[PDB]
Amino acid sequence: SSHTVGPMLAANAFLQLLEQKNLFDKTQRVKVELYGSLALTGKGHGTDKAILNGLENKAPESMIPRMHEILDSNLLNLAGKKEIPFHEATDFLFLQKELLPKHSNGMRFSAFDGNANLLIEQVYYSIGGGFITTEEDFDK
Ligand SMILES: [Mg+2]
Repeated sequence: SSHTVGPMLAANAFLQLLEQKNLFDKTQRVKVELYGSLALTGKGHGTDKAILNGLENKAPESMIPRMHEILDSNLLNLAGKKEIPFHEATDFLFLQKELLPKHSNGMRFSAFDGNANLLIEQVYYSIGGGFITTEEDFDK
């Protein structure tokens, strides 16, 4: 909308951040948290498929079967590239009762190594329809 386009672009951006930071090779787990209006959409209403496909390097410019295969296999093909365990129950959260502060359409991406250590987290907002911004760039 973007409850699909912006979320997908944020996933693409997160992937590029992992490369820019040389944290991709260390990443063994990712977690996505949805807030406000994105969270209120709920499971299987676009935003989840948009993000999971975007974390596999699909760009807005098939999505629902592929979501199904990621959930069935518990493997996310990160960036192309590298298969990691993925468990929806712990790794993809719809936080319908919370808001990030700049805006309703908030999302947080996190990458962990194999020892449970947080490597990086990044907040993006989908700001409509279809642009994204980091938390840090929001006010500019
Ligand atoms: Mg499964």
